[PDB]
Amino acid sequence: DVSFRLSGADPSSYGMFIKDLRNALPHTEKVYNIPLLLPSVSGAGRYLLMHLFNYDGNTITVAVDVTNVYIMGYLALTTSYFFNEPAADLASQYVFRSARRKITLPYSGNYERLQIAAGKPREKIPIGLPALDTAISTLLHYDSTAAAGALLVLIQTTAEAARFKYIEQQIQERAYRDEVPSSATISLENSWSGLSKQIQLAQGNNGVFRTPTVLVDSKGNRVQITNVTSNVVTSNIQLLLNTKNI
Ligand SMILES: *[C@@H]1O[C@H](CO)[C@@H](O)[C@H](O)[C@H]1NC(C)=O
Repeated sequence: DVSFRLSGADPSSYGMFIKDLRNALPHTEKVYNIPLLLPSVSGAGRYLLMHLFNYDGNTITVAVDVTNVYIMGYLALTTSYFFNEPAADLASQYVFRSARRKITLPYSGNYERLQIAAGKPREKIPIGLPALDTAISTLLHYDSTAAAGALLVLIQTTAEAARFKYIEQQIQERAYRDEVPSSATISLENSWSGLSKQIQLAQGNNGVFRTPTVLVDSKGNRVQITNVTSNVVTSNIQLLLNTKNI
């Protein structure tokens, strides 16, 4: 599966990791040239395992649902941790079975619940490769409040980077220094579902969205995406959540 080593990591090798990750997610069709994620999968095949090594070489393995790129849990040494979610729970039936013990975090994994558990919105959580290296370290040794914050960083530096090229780029700019995410980045992260959907709906509407998706650009300006010619569709978005999951 996909490995990433923070020791010696530079924008080039991170880009290689994000590409491996995108390439590990299965799809049969493409919609306007963007890989479409499957409606569902059955078995251990529904999950991808990422090996993340922090600067010092200590590792966690993270489980990602390959149909929506959600993190469902992770393994840290002999302990597995999963979110307080039916899906997450179901996932524990296929990975990290050889874990000595299994812990279930008090909270579910949506960005909103994790933000509460962490005690802060992600508009204030610095992300980047250094932050990812810290996140990894934080999850090795249990603390659930710390973990909520580290997961928000991990999700943004992996799942969200995979889904959007602009975000993978933001993280590359923060390869040797963390910075909180731009509003644009937040807007994007929040618009994945809608965008994935509106892009799929335009196949029978001449490339025009039933409903326009509102974002903020790389400077605080609210803009509307009405059709697939926009750069967010042509250049930015790299994966589509199958509408059979929206
Ligand atoms: C399509 O998108 C372009 C570029 O974003 C925009 O300028 C144009 O007005 C849109 N066309 C329609 C018919 O919505």
